[PDB]
This record gives sequence, structure tokens and C-alpha cells, in this order.
Amino acid sequence: DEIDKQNQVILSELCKQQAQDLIWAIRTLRANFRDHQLESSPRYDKIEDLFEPL
Amino acid sequence: DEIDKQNQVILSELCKQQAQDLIWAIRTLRANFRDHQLESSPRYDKIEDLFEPL
Repeated sequence: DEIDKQNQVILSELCKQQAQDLIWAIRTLRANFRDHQLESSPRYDKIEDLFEPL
Repeated sequence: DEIDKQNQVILSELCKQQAQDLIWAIRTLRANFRDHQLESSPRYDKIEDLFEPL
């Protein structure tokens, strides 16, 4: 109901996002993506190859 | 005042420490101490040698 006004309301929930310190995030990702590995189990099949380019 | 009873009271503050996951902490330290380095400034003198044996 009142579909037009939703354009504002949805936006009012999209602007409450929390900012992320880019330097901290990238340094943490670099540190914790050098040696840490996933379990080689069928539960984790085809879930590691998504991360190698990253 | 009431010097003896403080043995209990002080204990009640030393027993409130937050539990720390010794796997997460050591993995974070290992990942972050591999390459991250402090500034070589007259303010951080003799502050890097303290962290080497760790």
C-alpha cells in the first residue's frame, strides 16, 4: 500500500549501513587469506575454488 | 576498612574477566605478526626489539 512512498522508506533503511574501515578490512583479509584453509570434506565441495582469485 | 574481607571482594573483580578463545587469539597474532611493522621514528625507538621473541 502506497508503493511510491516506499522509494523513500526503503532508502531510509539503505542509508543506515555501517561504514567499514577499508585499510583494516583489506589488511585483515590479506593476513587471514595467506595460510588458512578449508576442510577437504564433501560438505565443502566446490567452495574453495571461489576464493583462489580473491 | 575491613582489610580481611577485601580478599573476597577483590576476588569478585578478578573472577569477572572475559574468557578469550585461545585458538582465535593465537591465529590472529600469527597472521598479523608475520609482516606488519611499526614506524621507525624517534618515538617508536626500542619498541620493535621488545616484540621480536614473541
